[PDB]
Parts: sequence; C-alpha cells; structure tokens
Amino acid sequence: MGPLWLDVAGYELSAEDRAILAHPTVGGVILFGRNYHDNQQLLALNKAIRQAAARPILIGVDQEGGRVQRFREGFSRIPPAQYYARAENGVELAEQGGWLMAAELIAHDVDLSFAPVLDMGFACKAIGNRAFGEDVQTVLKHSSAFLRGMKAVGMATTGKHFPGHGAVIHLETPYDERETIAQDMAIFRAQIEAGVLDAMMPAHVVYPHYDAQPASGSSYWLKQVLREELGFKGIVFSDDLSMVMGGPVERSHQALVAGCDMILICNKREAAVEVLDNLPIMEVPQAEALLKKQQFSYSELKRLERWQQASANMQRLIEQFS
Ligand SMILES: CCCC(=O)N[C@H]1/C(=N/OC(=O)Nc2ccccc2)O[C@H](CO)[C@@H](O)[C@@H]1O
Repeated sequence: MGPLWLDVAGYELSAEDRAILAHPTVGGVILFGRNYHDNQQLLALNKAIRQAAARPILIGVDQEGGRVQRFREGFSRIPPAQYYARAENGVELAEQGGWLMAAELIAHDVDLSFAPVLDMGFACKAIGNRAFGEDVQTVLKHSSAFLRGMKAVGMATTGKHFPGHGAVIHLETPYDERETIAQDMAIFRAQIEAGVLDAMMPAHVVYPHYDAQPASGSSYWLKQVLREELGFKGIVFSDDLSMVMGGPVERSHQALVAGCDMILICNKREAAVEVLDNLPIMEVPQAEALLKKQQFSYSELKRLERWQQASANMQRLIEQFS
C-alpha cells in the first residue's frame, strides 16, 4: 500500500482507472454516492478495484449515518449520530448503529467507513447532527458505543476531525479562535488513550492560538500534539489536498512531512495523476492494519438476529426523532 487515496468517476472502472489502481503509490480508493447504483453493482465495482490493484488495497467511504451515508438504497438507513443519546437506551442503540453500519459495508466488500465523528456540539453547520453529543461525556459515551460496534465486526476505526471541528462558527480555510480547545481535545485524548482508534482524520481548521496552519497540514498538530503529547500510534490521514504550499506534489509532500501517513486527493483526477507521476514511491505497510478483518455476504449477515434487530431498531430510531 502506498500513501495515496483517490476516487473514480462512476459505477465501473474505466481503462484509466485500471492503470491508476495498478500504481503502487495508490493505497486506497474512497467511494462516493456517484460510485453507487445498487448492491450487486457495488460488489462488482469493489471486486474490480481489488483485481485492478492486484495487491492488498483499501476501500473506504463516508458512512456515518444521517446526513452522511453514501449508500442508502438497498442498505439499512443509519440515523444521525446525534440521535443515539436522545433515546432512553442510547449506548445500546449506538453500538447497534455502529455494528450495523460496519457489517453492511463489509458484506459489500468495503474495508472501512471514515467514522466516528468525535467533534463536540451542533453549532457548526457542516457538523450539526453528525456529532454524538454537545458535551464531553455524551460524546465519549456514545461514540465509544458506536465504535465498539464497528470493532466487533472487524472494521478499523477513524476518529475525526482532530483536534475538534465542533466550535467552528471567509478565507480559503475555516477558523476556530478559542484560546483553549481542551474539552474538544479531551474527547480525542480519551479515545486514543483507550486504544480504540485505528486511524485519525484531522480538521481543515486553523486554531490561531496554537498554530498558523490548518490542523490537517500542521506539524504542531499532527506531530507535536497527536504523536508526542497524546501518543497516537495509528494511521494519520490528511484532508482532501485537491482543494500557499504549491501544486499537488508539494502539497502532498507538506502533508507527509507534517505527519500524515496517507493523503487524500478527491474530485481531481489530474492532480492525482500528477502526484502518481512525480512523487517518489513510498510504502505504508502499517496501513494494512486498516483492512477489514472479517468476510461475509449480505444474506449470511441477515441471518443474524443481531442484524434483524439492529435494522428494525435503527429505522424505529430515525422515525422517533425525525
Ligand atoms: C467540513 C466539516 C468536516 C468534514 O465534513 N470533513 C469531511 C471531508 N470534507 O471534505 C471537504 O470539505 N473537501 C473540500 C472542501 C473545500 C474545497 C475542496 C474540498 O472529506 C472527507 C472525505 O470525504 C470526510 O471523511 C470528512 O469527514
């Protein structure tokens, strides 16, 4: 596995996608709604991605529930992360949501969902009900549940958006000017200390009190804090670098230098090709810890009472608070 995550245009691999997936700088494919028509087509696409690469490769998607669930039709609908703590058995339901989301992805040959959201509060329009709660204990309590469900089916976990995007309220980059973000960061600290996060995705947010760089490209945030002060041992992602530093190669290089193990380039095939063409090849062997640890089909999954219940329970929960 190489450092680079990239994406494809549609439902099937093109000739160019195939040549791209063969390149050892590629380490993963991130999927979107546009890569999804139906269950069968998705299996077919993921099998083609794995064939084209002819080596282990990661397949990921933003499947959080609520406002962020790329694959809905033919899947169990997963509620907004916010809903769990609002039920009377929020921990129980949040673990069901996590296991169910992860289990259905796996049934469809997807390695991981980029989740859970560990941001605190609902006031940032882009986060909103994607957050588990509005205080440290509600977030920890309910994200841990969700995260235990992911782990139970053998899916690696990615906390986002480090060090916390919950308080972001007119430049190329959002700002959070509080002189302390200790509570937001405490959430991330507890999950790291508990050893439950396989990976971390940082926020594209500047915390001026702390550092001039958006956290996603910050040596302070990604190395001094994330590694040194907090002891994170897992995979650090960058933010989407297709969006100061220079062109794609320099941006990719600054992200890697800053402390990312893997970099994402979405929605810009020519920037990705420029990076494939020009970046020296590096291996990211420790990204293999992100490959799903289980294997099964959807109809095997549906034979579990655990599935029959989580599925009915998630639909019920969505109805309750919608
Ligand atoms: C903006 C709130 C934080 C967020 O939603 N970040 C997501 C995220 N956001 O991406 C962008 O905002 N990209 C972008 C923004 C402006 C210009 C160009 C790209 O990308 C990742 C991969 O898809 C997701 O897993 C992240 O959770």
